[PDB]
Amino acid sequence: ATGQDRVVALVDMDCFFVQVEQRQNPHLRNKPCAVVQYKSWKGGGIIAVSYEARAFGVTRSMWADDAKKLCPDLLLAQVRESRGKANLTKYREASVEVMEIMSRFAVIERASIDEAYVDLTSAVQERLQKLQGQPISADLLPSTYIEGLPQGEETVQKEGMRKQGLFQWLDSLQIDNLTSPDLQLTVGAVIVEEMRAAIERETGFQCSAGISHNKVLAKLACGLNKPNRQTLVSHGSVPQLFSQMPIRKIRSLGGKLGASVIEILGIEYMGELTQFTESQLQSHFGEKNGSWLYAMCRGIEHDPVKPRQLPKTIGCSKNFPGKTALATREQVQWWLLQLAQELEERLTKDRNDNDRVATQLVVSIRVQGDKRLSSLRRCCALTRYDAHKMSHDAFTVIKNCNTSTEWSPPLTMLFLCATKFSAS
DNA sequence: GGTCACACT
DNA sequence: TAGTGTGAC
Ligand SMILES: Nc1ccn([C@H]2C[C@H](O)[C@@H](COP(=O)(O)NP(=O)(O)OP(=O)(O)O)O2)c(=O)n1
Ligand SMILES: [Mg+2]
Ligand SMILES: [Mg+2]
Repeated sequence: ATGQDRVVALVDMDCFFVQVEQRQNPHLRNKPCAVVQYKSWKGGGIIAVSYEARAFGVTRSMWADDAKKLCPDLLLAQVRESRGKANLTKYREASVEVMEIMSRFAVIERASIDEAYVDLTSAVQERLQKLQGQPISADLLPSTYIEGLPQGEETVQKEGMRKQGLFQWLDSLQIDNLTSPDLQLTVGAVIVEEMRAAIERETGFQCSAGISHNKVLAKLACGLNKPNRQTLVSHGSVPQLFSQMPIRKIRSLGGKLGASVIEILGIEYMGELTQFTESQLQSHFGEKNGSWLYAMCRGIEHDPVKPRQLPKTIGCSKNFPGKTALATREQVQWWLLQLAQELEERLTKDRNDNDRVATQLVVSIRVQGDKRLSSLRRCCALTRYDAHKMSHDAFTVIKNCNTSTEWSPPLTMLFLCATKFSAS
C-alpha cells in the first residue's frame, strides 16, 4: 500500500505546564515564563518554557538562575511540593480536561500528559458522507498549514504564505472523489480545527496538531508550525519533506538506533533511506527495526492508534544525587513511606475514577556509582492500598542490597511503581 | 528531575 | 521476571 489507509492526528499542547500555571495565574499570561521544580538548587530546574521565554533562549533543563541571566524578567511558577517531593497533580488533572474533550470526537491514545493521538478515519468517512459533493472552504481551516505549499506579495507575511499554500491545496483538491486520501486528510484537518477550538474554548489551553496517515507523520507535522497551529502532512509531500529531514527527527530515531542508522549507512536524511533494499536494512538493524525503517522513510507506518485514554501504570520516584544519597536505613524507610503515601493517594483516586486496581508493586533503586538508572528492580504483590504496608513491603524487597542501622552503598534513587491493573 | 511505554530475552 | 535497557514527554 501507500500507507494512506488511515487518517491520524496528534494533538500536542503548547508549553503545557506553563499554560496551566498561566490560566491559574493571569499575571503570567503573555509573558516570558517558565515552570520550575526544587527552587533551592540553582534556582530550580526548568521543566517548561513559555514561547516568549524561548525567544530569549531559555530552555528546559536549564537552571532557573542561568535562565534569569538570559531573561532577567523571566517569570517562574514552582511545581507544588508535597511530602518533600514535586507533585504533578495539577498538570495530570489539567491533562484529563484535554483528554476528555478529545475523547468526544474520536478514539484517542494518550501518548503523554500533554498529547494524544487520534484515529479520525471513521469520523472522516461519516463527515464526507454528511457533506456531499461539497467543496471545503478555507474558512474551515483557519489555522491549517499545508506542508510543501505554497509552491510552483503577501508571501512576505507568514499568514499570507499560509493562505496561499492552503488555497493551492484546496484548488487542487477533487472533492467528487470520496476515496481520495488527500481529501480525507483535508476533512480530517477540518475536524482537528473543531477539536482544537473546543479544547481552547473549554480549557483555555492552546494546542497544535499534525494530520497525516500515520502516528509518526502526524507527530512530525504537529511540530512544524507550533504554536497554536495545525499542519497537514500529505503522502505526496513526504519526498521533499524527508529529503532534508534529519533522521533523529523521526520518532524513535532520536537515540542510539538513529545514530547507528546514520553511522552504518553514512546518511543524514530520512529520504536517503529509500536507496536501500528492505533486506539490506534488516541485515544491519534486524527484522523489526529494518522493516519499520524501510516503510517509514517512505512515509509508511502501521503502528495503530491504541485505544488507551488512561495510563497503564502509576509511579512515584525521587532522586538523591551526590551527597544527598541516603546512607541510613531509617532514611530509606522514610522516603519509601513518602513515595508510598503519594502513590496511595493516586491509587485510591484512580480506583474511584477508573474502576480498576493495581495488583503488582514495583520497587526500583539506584546505588551510588552505578551507571544504570536502576541498580536493581524488584517486585512484590500489592494487595492493599496502604502506604505503610507498601513502604514496608518495598523495604523488605530491597533491604538485602545494603552491605554492613546504616545503608551502604547510599541510594541515589528510589522508585515505586504500581502496575498490572485489574478491573474492580 | 520526574514519569511514561515497550522491545527485548 | 521476571528483570533490563531504549526512547519519550
Ligand atoms: N523532559 C521533560 C519534557 C516534558 N515535560 C513536561 C513539562 C511540559 O510542559 C510537558 C509537555 O511536554 P512537551 O510537550 O514536550 N513540551 P511543552 O508542552 O511544554 O511545549 P511545546 O513545545 O510542546 O509547545 O511535560 C517534562 O516534565 N520533562
Ligand atoms: Mg507540548
Ligand atoms: Mg508533548
